[PDB]
Order: sequence, then structure tokens, then C-alpha cells
Amino acid sequence: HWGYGKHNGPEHWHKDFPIAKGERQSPVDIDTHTAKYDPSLKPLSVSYDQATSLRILNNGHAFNVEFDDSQDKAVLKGGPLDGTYRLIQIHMHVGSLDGQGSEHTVDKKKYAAELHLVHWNTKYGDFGKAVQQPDGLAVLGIFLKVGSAKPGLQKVVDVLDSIKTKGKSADFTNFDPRGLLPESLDYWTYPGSLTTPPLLECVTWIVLKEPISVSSEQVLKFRKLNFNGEGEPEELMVDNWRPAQPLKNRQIKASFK
Repeated sequence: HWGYGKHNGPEHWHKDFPIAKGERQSPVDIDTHTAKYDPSLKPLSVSYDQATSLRILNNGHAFNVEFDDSQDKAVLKGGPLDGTYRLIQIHMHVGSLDGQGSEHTVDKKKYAAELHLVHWNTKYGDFGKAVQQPDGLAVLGIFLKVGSAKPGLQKVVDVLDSIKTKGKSADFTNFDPRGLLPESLDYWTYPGSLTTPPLLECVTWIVLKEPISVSSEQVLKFRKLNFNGEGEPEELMVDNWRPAQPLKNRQIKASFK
């Protein structure tokens, strides 16, 4: 399998998934002095009104919240997107200390953590089918910076002990993902990939300019999950982020001045 350690980490990924060395790999560093402001990028349309969360899982690589995507109940539209994209999974990437944790970086600065609200293009029928298309996913990347407690993350924080080890999951209905959003919907966008195996180059990345805040106590608690299964030596799930990949001839655009 794979992970973030020295023996199964980001450097080994290409052996099982040769696309790891692709031309459109994620995450990437967002260079503020080169990213291009595009006046024709429409505003993001987040419609999470009837969102239906299902469960939270510790998959052994990160924890994730899975949603019911049987219909258009929690969708992303607008921005650089054509059509409708359904929310299926929310993943969190976190560091071992405040100075690192995010996968995307801004002028080389790593945020304490990064959330990935993974949505898939409805013209493809489903997620599995969508990851095979260059425009099958729209992933909203949201940075976390230490500050005031975020009500939305607190919902996840309260459940962390139920999913301490790999394979453990818990009911996670009535979770409103709007609570994970910053004030501003301004963003950066570029074509990229999944940041975890299979690393399929299928995503239109939408990385929000404004990080959401997380208290010290909340991040402390997010670093208490384990990569390992119950009964195996404790390996804290920290620094589960893939580093920035080669931008190639790709253009990162900004929806803001």
C-alpha cells in the first residue's frame, strides 16, 4: 500500500501509480507574484443547503467525511466550472506543528492544515467514472491557520476519539459543510490531480485565498489520530501531506485582484 513514511511516502508513489510524475500533478506552490488575475472568472456557487453527510472514517492516511451524492443536494457550480459537481468527500491534511500541514503552499508558506472538499462532475454519472476524466472533479482546498475556534471543525473534533485508528468510522449525519468555509470565496484555480493515490489528473482545483481559523486546542486534537490500526504501535497521523509538485507549463489564475 502507501502512506507518508520514509518507506511508503510521496517519493515511492510513482512505482504503483506512474502518473505521480505526470504533467498535471497536485498539490503545487501558488506563487502570488506570477499567478494571473482573470477578470472573467465567475464567482464560486456553493449550494450546501440539503447536504447529507453519512460517516466519518480514519482511512489510515487521513480521516474523511463521506456524503450522499445520489442527487444534487450539495453541489459546487460557477467559478471556472461548467455544469454541476456533487460533494462526496471531505479530507483533512495536517502537520505535526503549526508551520506545516497543507499540501498547496502560497509563496512557499505551508498552512497548519488543508481541507479538500472533493466534488465530481454530474455529466460523468459517478465518482469512479469522473476520476477518469480530465474535468471530472472540482476540489475545494481550504487552508487552516491557528486563530479562533471554528464551530464547523468542532463538530469533527468531538468525534475524533471514535476514529482514533485506521479502519474505525462513525455515523456523521447532520454535518453541515458550510461551517468549513471562510468568509471570502475568492480563490485560485489551475488543472491538477488527486493528491493521494491514484493521483489521477482529473481535478479543476479551486484553492480558497482565505484560510479558515482553528484554535490551538482544535489542531492539537487533530494531530491525535493514528495512521496505525488498533493494537499496532502508535504512529500519529501527522504530516500526511504530499509536497508541491512541478507546475510544468500550467497557469494558476486568481479570481481576485
